[PDB]
Amino acid sequence: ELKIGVPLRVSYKEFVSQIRGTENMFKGFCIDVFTAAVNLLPYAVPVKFIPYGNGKENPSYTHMVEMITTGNFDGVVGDVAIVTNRTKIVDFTQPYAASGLVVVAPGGTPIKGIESLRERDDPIGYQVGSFAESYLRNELNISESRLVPLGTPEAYAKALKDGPSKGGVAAIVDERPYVELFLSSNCAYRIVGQEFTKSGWGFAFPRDSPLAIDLSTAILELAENGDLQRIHDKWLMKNACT
Ligand code: NA
Ligand code: NA
Repeated sequence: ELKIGVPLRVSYKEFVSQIRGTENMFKGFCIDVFTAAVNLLPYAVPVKFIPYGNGKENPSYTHMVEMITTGNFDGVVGDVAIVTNRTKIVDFTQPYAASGLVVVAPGGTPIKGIESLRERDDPIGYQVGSFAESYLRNELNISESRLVPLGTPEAYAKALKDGPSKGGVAAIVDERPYVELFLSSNCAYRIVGQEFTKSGWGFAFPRDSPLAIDLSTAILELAENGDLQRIHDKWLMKNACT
């Protein structure tokens, strides 16, 4: 029986959430893809889902994956970006979902994309517990003092409305999937510029886990037979702004 860490999300629960009144029961896009993939394997994979987080805010996804290395988890299943600092310590499947950082801002500001954001000294929103915090500091050398953690689409919307003057932000940097959910309920804001990273979401296992290999060929079967699209459309189909 594999102990599988699952992030205890407080927001964008379409991706994955703990079913209310349970410890070990989860639902969402990521759970459905995991389940569909495992069922395509020719051996049984018994699983216990173990919640990772205090349940008050989204957990550190990097610290979550780090629990595989200490042996606390046999695997992590969730909306987990396949980024270098994680791939060096655990083995991911190939991505089951496309992701990548975008800039979200109000229309017709000085923010035209990630480069404009770097040239300026405005405060930047990112999602609590995201790798995005680390990409901004280390890869793009953005100052720690500019970075504002936001937990939910309500907080996103408040931060963008208040703006830099009133303790909010000029823009938020976050993965496209959360930004698409955010905008479908908050059409006053837009993506400006393009995706400037392209790391997908994958299932995480210990270094040399054959599960990482096998599930990648399950993901190909899910892609071809159209179940990936079907499971996307079940959870994430939303009313667009344009
Ligand atoms: Na799609
Ligand atoms: Na549903």
